Amino acid sequence: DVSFRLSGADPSSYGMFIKDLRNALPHTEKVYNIPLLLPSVSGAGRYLLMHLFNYDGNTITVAVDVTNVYIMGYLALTTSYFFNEPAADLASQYVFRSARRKITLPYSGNYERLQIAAGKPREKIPIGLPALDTAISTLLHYDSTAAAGALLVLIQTTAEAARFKYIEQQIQERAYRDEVPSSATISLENSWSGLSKQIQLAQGNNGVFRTPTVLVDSKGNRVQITNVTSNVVTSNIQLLLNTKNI
Ligand SMILES: Nc1nc2c(ncn2[C@@H]2O[C@H](COP(=O)(O)O)[C@@H](O)[C@H]2O)c(=O)[nH]1
Ligand SMILES: *[C@@H]1O[C@H](CO)[C@@H](O)[C@H](O)[C@H]1NC(C)=O
Repeated sequence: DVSFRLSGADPSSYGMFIKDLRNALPHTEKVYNIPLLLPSVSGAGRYLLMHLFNYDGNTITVAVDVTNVYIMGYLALTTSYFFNEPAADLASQYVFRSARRKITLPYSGNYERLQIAAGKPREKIPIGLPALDTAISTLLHYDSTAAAGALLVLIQTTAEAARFKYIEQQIQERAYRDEVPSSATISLENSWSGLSKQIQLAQGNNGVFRTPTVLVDSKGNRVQITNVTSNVVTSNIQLLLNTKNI
């Protein structure tokens, strides 16, 4: 299990959390020096538990599928909550079995459904360490509309930061002040599956992508990533989604 405390949190302690999160995900192989997540893991070993503590010291435990870094559900006091999707239902067979009750959220965990439930796109939801503290607080007490927004914050500040160093750094910049995600941040999130695939295909193709991946740079301009020498590959992406899961 991996842990993060918002009480006394700073950029360094957050960086240590994201390092721990990445380090927990199992892999046998690296592709261009980037850990390749496993095709599958059977049983309870599929799920990583993250213990998160808000500034007041209250906690949730979040279940993460170690093959795809997807959040499946979370435990808050004696109640578990899982996304309304088959992978989460399966997870609920293995984690938080001790919960007194299990609530299925009224949405799946994909960004599109969460944004609909929340009433707002990610572009307009501030992220940062204060926002993460707030998200943990929200998730302690069931409100499905508020939780959707909280879960968009939680997913970006854990999973997406684990996937991309750039996103980790963006959250570190927002240690004491929230700010809506940069356009480049959104682009990277949206491209993780595509990049993961092309980096794997590039082995066998001299490091050249079969199909370019289009991103937005931090300044605002659209760029094409065509091969493994790109900074996105050498110095940003930290985890690859297995092509078996794409
Ligand atoms: N269940 C779940 N879906 C997620 C999570 N984080 C991001 N998503 C996103 O929702 C988008 C579409 O995912 P898909 O529904 O195609 O698997 C992707 O960006 C995917 O990564 C998460 O933590 N849990
Ligand atoms: C490889 O990527 C680099 C960095 O963007 C670029 O300058 C170069 O043109 C690319 N080469 C090929 C063959 O795609």
